[PDB]
Amino acid sequence: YYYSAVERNNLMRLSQSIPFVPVPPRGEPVTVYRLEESSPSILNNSMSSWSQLGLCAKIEFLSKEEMGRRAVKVLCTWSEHDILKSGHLYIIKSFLPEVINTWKEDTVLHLCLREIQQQRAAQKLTFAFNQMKPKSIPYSPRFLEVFLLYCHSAGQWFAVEECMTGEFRKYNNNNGDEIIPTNTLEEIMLAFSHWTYEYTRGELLVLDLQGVGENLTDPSVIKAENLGEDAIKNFRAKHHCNSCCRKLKLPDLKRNDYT
Amino acid sequence: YYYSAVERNNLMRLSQSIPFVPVPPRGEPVTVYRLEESSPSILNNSMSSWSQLGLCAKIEFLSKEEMRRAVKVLCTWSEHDILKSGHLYIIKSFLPEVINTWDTVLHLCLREIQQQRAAQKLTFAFNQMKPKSIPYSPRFLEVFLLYCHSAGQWFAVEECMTGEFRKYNNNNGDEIIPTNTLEEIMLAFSHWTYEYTRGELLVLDLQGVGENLTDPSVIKAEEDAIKNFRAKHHCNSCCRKLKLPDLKRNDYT
Ligand SMILES: [Zn+2]
Ligand SMILES: [Zn+2]
Repeated sequence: YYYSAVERNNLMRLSQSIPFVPVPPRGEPVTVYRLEESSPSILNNSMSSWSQLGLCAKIEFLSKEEMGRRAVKVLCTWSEHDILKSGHLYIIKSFLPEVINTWKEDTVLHLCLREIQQQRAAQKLTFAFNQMKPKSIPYSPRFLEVFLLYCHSAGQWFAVEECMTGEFRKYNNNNGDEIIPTNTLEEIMLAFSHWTYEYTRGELLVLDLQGVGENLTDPSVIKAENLGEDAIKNFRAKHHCNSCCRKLKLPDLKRNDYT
Repeated sequence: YYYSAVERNNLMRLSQSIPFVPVPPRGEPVTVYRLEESSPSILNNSMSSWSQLGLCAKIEFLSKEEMRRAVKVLCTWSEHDILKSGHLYIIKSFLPEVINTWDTVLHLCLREIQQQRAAQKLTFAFNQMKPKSIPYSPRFLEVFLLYCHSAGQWFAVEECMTGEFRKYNNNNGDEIIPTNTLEEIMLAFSHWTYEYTRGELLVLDLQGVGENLTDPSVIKAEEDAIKNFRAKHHCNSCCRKLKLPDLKRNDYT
């Protein structure tokens, strides 16, 4: 008994240098931080603490288009521990160097942590809203998680979000101006903003509801204490309640806060 | 209905300058390539071909000792899980003197991994034709080629073996005196590869933990080191169980 020709052959092969042609670096090196939640199981009731240890990841810089504080579309090749979806499309957002000069120094980084936080605030409301809303209401609005990202080559901080593709429309804006809903999906969205104002007892109001269907993005959270006093008012003058505001049993907006 | 103080607070603090301190990503990310097989499930009758794609894997350095100079490391994450995550792996580089004797370090590597696989293949065959009498089944680990970005260089990666490590023979016919079965089989296998390969090859430097070996030395006859083993190897009861002719004989009778 000895080694077949097949065997003898494969072994002799190894003895000599076999070819080695490594495909080149398909992508750009990046590190990403996330806003961690105490108990995510119950979003609304949870403390938001930033992460200290950044995950290494890689993203291929797809387009040369900066749509706008613009944003770029990039592809996530690999993500450490799979924070980002290794194999899906993300949006990289950032602000203008001028809207930055309008400050607080080293602005860029902060600005991003704030936007990611503002969005998390919306998410908490959303979670709370969907958590205690009559089973009559079919659609549940939702915001995707936003991550802090740090580019090395470009050397700058960005906010990253799961990029969605589909029918994108604006349900209302930080001016108080809203659209006249048609489908029920449209109604719920518009009622939600009204809701946040009630729930938070006039403390906050989520505006700029936009996105594709149920999945929302780039909202705008407003505090009563411009956008603070103004937007909160226009919205109350402008807003037109609907089927949901009824079903949610929410008091009219345009009325006296002393009765 | 309204909202509690918990949420009121969490929600409000989210609107407040929460603190952010960037710790430097721990450990370094590297690129690993492997020696693939056209039929992994039959190492002996399968062709080996290097891969072109280098999947990323993050590792954490632990040790720094030079026991070819090696180093202990822990895989924390690997793309498409090329490296078992949360597993210790060893990274060996080449002795400074051993390297300055031929871009070469990269080749010095692709060769040693190529080498171990041949041994790996030979073991698959051995374990295949092995009688029921020989229970222990020698095994070689799979080695990978990786590229450190920081240290800017290439190295080999093998899983860390736990347990008492010992060497049964070396590339010089120097072999231990079997104190138990295992050792007999380990000494035999070497003899058996020379028989199986028809004197073409000899696997020496049999070392590792238990039946799990590593870092072998494979000799090709042209054949001087092959001389020693022929003179020095003493057949044990195993060589017999495998019917391995007496190495010290005539090649033309
Ligand atoms: Zn309403
Ligand atoms: Zn023998």
